[PDB]
Amino acid sequence: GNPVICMGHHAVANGTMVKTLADDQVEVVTAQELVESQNLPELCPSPLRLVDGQTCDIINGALGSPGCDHLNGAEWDVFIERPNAVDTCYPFDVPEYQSLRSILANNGKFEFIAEEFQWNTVKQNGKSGACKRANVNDFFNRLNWLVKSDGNAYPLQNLTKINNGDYARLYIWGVHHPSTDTEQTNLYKNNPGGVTVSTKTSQTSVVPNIGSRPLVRGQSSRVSFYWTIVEPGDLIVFNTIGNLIAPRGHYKLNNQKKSTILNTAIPIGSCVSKCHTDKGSLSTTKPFQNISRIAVGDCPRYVKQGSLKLATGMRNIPEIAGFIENGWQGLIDGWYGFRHQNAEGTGTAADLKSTQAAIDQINGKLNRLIEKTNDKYHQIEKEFEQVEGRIQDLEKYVEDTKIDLWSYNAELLVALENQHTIDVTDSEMNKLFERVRRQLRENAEDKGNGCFEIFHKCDNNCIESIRNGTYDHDIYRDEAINNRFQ
Amino acid sequence: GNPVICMGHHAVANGTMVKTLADDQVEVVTAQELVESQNLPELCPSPLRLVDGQTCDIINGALGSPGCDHLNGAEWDVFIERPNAVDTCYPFDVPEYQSLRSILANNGKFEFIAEEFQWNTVKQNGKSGACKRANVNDFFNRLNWLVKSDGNAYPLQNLTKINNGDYARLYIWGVHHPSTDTEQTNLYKNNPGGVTVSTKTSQTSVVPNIGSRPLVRGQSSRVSFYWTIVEPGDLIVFNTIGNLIAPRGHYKLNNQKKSTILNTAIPIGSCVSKCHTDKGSLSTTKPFQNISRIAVGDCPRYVKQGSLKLATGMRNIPEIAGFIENGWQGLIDGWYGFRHQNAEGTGTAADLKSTQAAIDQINGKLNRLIEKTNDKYHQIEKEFEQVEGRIQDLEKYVEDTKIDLWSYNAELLVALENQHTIDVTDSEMNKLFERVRRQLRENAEDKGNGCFEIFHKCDNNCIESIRNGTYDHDIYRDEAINNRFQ
Amino acid sequence: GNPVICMGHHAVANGTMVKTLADDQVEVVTAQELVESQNLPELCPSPLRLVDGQTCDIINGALGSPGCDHLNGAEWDVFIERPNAVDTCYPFDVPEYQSLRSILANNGKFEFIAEEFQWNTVKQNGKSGACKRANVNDFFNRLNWLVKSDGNAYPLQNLTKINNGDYARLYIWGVHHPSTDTEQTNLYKNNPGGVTVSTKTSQTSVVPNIGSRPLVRGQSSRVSFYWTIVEPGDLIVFNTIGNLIAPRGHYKLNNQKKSTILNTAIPIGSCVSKCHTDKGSLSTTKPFQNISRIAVGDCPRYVKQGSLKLATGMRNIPEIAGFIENGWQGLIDGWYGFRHQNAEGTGTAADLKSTQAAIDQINGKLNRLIEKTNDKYHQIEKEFEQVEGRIQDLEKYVEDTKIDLWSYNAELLVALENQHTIDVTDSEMNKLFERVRRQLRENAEDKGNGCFEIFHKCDNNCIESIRNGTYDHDIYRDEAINNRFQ
Ligand SMILES: *[C@@H]1O[C@H](CO)[C@@H](O)[C@H](O)[C@H]1NC(C)=O
Ligand SMILES: *[C@@H]1O[C@H](CO)[C@@H](O)[C@H](O)[C@H]1NC(C)=O
Ligand SMILES: *[C@@H]1O[C@H](CO)[C@@H](O)[C@H](O)[C@H]1NC(C)=O
Ligand SMILES: *[C@@H]1O[C@H](CO)[C@@H](O)[C@H](O)[C@H]1NC(C)=O
Ligand SMILES: *[C@@H]1O[C@H](CO)[C@@H](O)[C@H](O)[C@H]1NC(C)=O
Ligand SMILES: *[C@@H]1O[C@H](CO)[C@@H](O)[C@H](O)[C@H]1NC(C)=O
Repeated sequence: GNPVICMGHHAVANGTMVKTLADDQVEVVTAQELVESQNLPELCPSPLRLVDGQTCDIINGALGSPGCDHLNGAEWDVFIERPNAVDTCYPFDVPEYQSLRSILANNGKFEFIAEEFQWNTVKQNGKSGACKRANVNDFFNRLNWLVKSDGNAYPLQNLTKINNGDYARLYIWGVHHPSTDTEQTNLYKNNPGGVTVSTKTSQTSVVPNIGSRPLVRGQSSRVSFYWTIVEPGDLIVFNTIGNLIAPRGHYKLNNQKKSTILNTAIPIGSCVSKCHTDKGSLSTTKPFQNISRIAVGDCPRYVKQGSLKLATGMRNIPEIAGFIENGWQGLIDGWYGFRHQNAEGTGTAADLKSTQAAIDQINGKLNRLIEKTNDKYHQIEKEFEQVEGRIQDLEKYVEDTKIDLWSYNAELLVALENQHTIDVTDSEMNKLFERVRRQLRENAEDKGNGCFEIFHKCDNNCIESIRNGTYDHDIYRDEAINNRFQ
Repeated sequence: GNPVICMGHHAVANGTMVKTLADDQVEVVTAQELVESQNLPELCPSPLRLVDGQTCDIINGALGSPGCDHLNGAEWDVFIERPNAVDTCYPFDVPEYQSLRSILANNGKFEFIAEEFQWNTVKQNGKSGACKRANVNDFFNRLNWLVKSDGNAYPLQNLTKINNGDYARLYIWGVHHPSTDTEQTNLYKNNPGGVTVSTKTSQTSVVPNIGSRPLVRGQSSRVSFYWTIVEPGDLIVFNTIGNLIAPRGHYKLNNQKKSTILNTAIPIGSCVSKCHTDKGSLSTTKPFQNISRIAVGDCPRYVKQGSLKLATGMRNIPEIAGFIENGWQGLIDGWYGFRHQNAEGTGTAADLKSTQAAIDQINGKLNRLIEKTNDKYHQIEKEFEQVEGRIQDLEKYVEDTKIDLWSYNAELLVALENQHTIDVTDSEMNKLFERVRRQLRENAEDKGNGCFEIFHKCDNNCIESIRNGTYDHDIYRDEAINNRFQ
Repeated sequence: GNPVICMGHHAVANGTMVKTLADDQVEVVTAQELVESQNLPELCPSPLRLVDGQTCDIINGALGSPGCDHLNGAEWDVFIERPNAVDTCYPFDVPEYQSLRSILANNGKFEFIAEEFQWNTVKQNGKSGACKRANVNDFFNRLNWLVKSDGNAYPLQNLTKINNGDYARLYIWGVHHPSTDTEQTNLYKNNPGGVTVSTKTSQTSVVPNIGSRPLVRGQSSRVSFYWTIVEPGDLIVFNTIGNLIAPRGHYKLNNQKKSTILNTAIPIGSCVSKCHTDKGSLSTTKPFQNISRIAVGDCPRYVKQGSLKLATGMRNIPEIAGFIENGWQGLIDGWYGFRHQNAEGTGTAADLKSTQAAIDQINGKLNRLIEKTNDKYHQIEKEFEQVEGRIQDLEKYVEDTKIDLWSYNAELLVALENQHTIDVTDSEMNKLFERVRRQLRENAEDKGNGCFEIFHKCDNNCIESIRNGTYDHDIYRDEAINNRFQ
């Protein structure tokens, strides 16, 4: 009625507050941050293929403006478009600009196929002071500025290109908008001009608009650019009586389009990462991130929270007594264990089976919190210089809606996991106590503080018999029953 | 101190692995597949109304092209549009094609109301070899091709129709685009022609475009189709000085539009199902499916996972002794039960109350997990032939976002439910053991293996008294206390 | 061997049914409603700034139609647009109506900056009987109707305005569409007219459409309105040969645009609320609401459910006897407690620390069950007069998708929380019973009904001694041991 065996668990000086369904804050021994809030100050050039547009945005790249030559033949997973990109060529606009930019970016290559267009009588290769290369008048190198002949002729043009190849063709073409009637006739004889470009099942017809626009690189006139996709088995017809800015060929479209574009001033570095934001690449295994909604590649999901801590250990209670409202700061080789008091003295030993059982159920969630990949490339635009109305409203609402739902998911997930982690570790403690209870049977009594009073002589070999489960109560039953009740 | 009663639970040789918050794989006695991964090879024409466009897509159906007669008067919940649909009439285009298609599909019927249009002087009922009907030159039968009089006159047209009914009217009309100036005047005298169609609050004006398009069904010319909706209390005015393809009347719009369209080659069968995918109908009560994101009617939610298994039973531990050990493959008449060994021999019996408690908390899930039915009809397009740019990017991103969120919900739901199912069945096992402990009082001791050693003689009818809760402990107390401590 | 101490919990005659993972309906002692299903019959003008359009919708307010002067200088968080608003001025349309309406509403102010436009030779300030102001012919007061000179001339207009300020400018301008060729030349001499408005990087060109349209306020002619945003450092050029409806200046755009518009007939009251629906303001702290998907401000999230009940107490079991059989309606000053029977009689007192522990885990739940915000202003349109096709389909699908996901989140959240609530309160009952058992040691036996049979003389400050944890077991031990076993 003297030796005592106590059951307990580890503890630390002070651990980490986490969140459960019950408490807003519970202290636990260990925990892990689930939100990545650090980013690299650069973009990683591998394993994804990045192409730097440099001074050239992707639209000026497709057109072949001065300064964009480095993009001829380029192929990318991610086109890196620079906010300080500048226009170097004839002033132009693109109706549905954003859609052409999307298509070009998503296609993922600039593979241009020259074609001979046998324009009739008109002069070709018109060039401009608004589009110099090294101070020589020039023009977009994928386009061909047609003007009237020396004999003051611009006949109806009528050229067909048939696609019997195995890829869809992208043709980019334009309409010139002069500033005066005199400019219109000086360039194209006819007034008005006009352009119709058609396939079997679609058509674009454009009438030029004559008028003064703001001066840009000395020019008040403009080009408007259009595009036409021609599928295998289809064909394209160019018709004009003036003002056509003609293609010199077509771009090849990939059947599968899986690339995208990222607009950012962040330099390309030397690191390795498959996740890129507009702030730079992330190098992380965390499931969430609060760095930017703009994220391309294999990325954590964007959430609003700055921090979410996942418990990776039991409730922490610091400070002859077992578990019951003390933890053992001295237990450092296990999660649970035995502390005893007999004739030879005292000792503390870790229990492996319960310790492993807790770890398995808690490092059970550490394999599946980290497995779904979220590998995403072409998405939607998510920031905007100026308001546009209905479509931008929807783009913004869709993204806001998505972020709020994932933020909620993240919040709920961690609270649920932590509640489960606490319940599991509390349960494993109780299971250890109950295991010992069953071993002792009638040879001991519950002291109420997580300890058993053992009513018989129990030396260190006997204590160990309890700890390793070889203790036979029958050996000590007579001795114990007699000491208990008399 | 000799008879024994043991508390246990059933088990089987081959269990099923499921997922919880803890383990990737916990074996349980029974489980249920929550993802439908099988489909029917056909579409079921009951209980929803399916209309098969056959060779006629819905736009050609509305126009009245040859081969679309079967659609006259049709009404549908789902219009089945065929990928092998073919054009059978004059080559045409529709600005905002996708939106007219959506409106026609969503409306759910072709109820055409003919109207007398008193066109002045111009000839009516133009026909074409490009649109033959039973080997005779003809035209879209909802449209009226107006051309100049024999006297070479096409006067300014000016007709009004007032909507004094109680439904909104859909008028479909077109503009013919000639290939040459000669054609333009041959047909319409004037050059240019022109069309304006207006109501009180809206207007559409179209100028014909003249030029060479690719030859289709013998024609380089084209018709462009437009539409105008006329609400009750409004009215429509048609003016033209040439090139008008006039309506013969209007379609009735339903006030409530709740139908849709499914593009698929899958045959319509003879089966019964309210859930249709582009791969065929589903016949299922599962809450999720991985067959296709394109799903109309009363359908499981589309998810990325191929399988999600819901535990419908307790942990499975194969291989007298109690539950601490293992389960009892011999217990086939309940979930929990008693196994005993006395002077008369052994035996195994089920406990109904514990079994039924567990089942109530599990099949309960099984009813509120196939929850409410996700009845959806007109949604958005989810497959595309070729990239379009901004709007298509958003449609794809919206769907991808939705699918990832539901896939996440499905994953978490099954793990949460499975964790609860295991917790409940574990709990019910313990409550049975604790029930029996309180019956036995001081007349028995815990053997540690889920069994009680009963310290008095206990025959098959004393055992039954324990199993059905009539055992009075005071009857045996003295004999038991005696055998225990002396 | 006959005093008894019982452990129990409270109960009530009438409780509330809630839903868990396990049960379709568990009755609990207390619960709360999480779905707000009541609204105020008015809009609260505090603390958000509401501006009532009254008879003017926001487009007519921007144009400066008669009756809209009250909106000059207005600033709003939410513009309240009335469905019975009426047109008071020249019949007009706006090609991208919804996008101008969005930009105006989102910008959040009408701050017009007048500019002098030195139009050349043309007459200014055209007025109309269709736009009377105080019963004299007038016009939109932000616009300037230019017509030909008395010399019968309309020379090319070519005016430039430079944005050298620090805010973006919104210019609203129009194009007049006459009804006959005679009207065209009567008003503008030239036929056709024409308008081009451009900046450095954008342009809009419009050809007027001539033709008969339904008479609206005596007019068959129309105006189409367009807009042009001019960033600081940019400039705008107006160029026309007739039919231009000229701006009188520009609206100031905020850099940060965070306001919105709510279309509703609901009157503005005198209450206080930061949540507004089209049905009226809400005054609630619930997390969810089923009143309307249209909700602006700091609002509960819209869900499909009419009711979701969150358990705020333990299970209700209504009706010597401990917690096993049932709870105690008589216990009205705590959640858990002791009931005894002595020599000196019977008695009930509540246990503090058990009651508190349960409340901390449950009150804890709902101060951050309703937590964050849902602070949303400019969103998307969610109700539509008539079908439009592709964009409207996507808007509706996006909102439907959102609502289903939040409705699922709410359902799961309440089921999970309620399960945890019931588990916690069951747990604390058991912890209480085990606390006492650990005190009594060998001086009592578990009667099986949540009570202990104490095997010794125990007076009322022996009973009290147990309740405040002072009870020393070895004081009575051998008295007890003796009546237990002999
Ligand atoms: C030129 O146009 C005519 C129709 O007027 C067409 O038949 C012919 O194929 C066209 N030629 C080319 C080279 O496109
Ligand atoms: C992301 O979280 C960190 C804290 O982890 C915070 O300092 C930072 O401001 C956050 N980023 C935001 C709010 O954009
Ligand atoms: C024809 O036009 C005149 C004026 O242009 C108009 O008064 C009349 O209502 C029009 N008739 C119809 C049937 O629209
Ligand atoms: C759907 O799931 C099954 C497994 O149940 C899988 O075999 C099939 O390929 C899946 N369908 C897909 C991935 O399209
Ligand atoms: C008018 O047009 C001329 C050229 O046509 C241009 O140089 C001038 O800047 C324009 N003036 C204004 C005020 O826009
Ligand atoms: C909202 O819920 C209440 C019940 O709480 C119900 O009576 C009301 O009809 C609901 N509103 C709807 C369905 O629009």
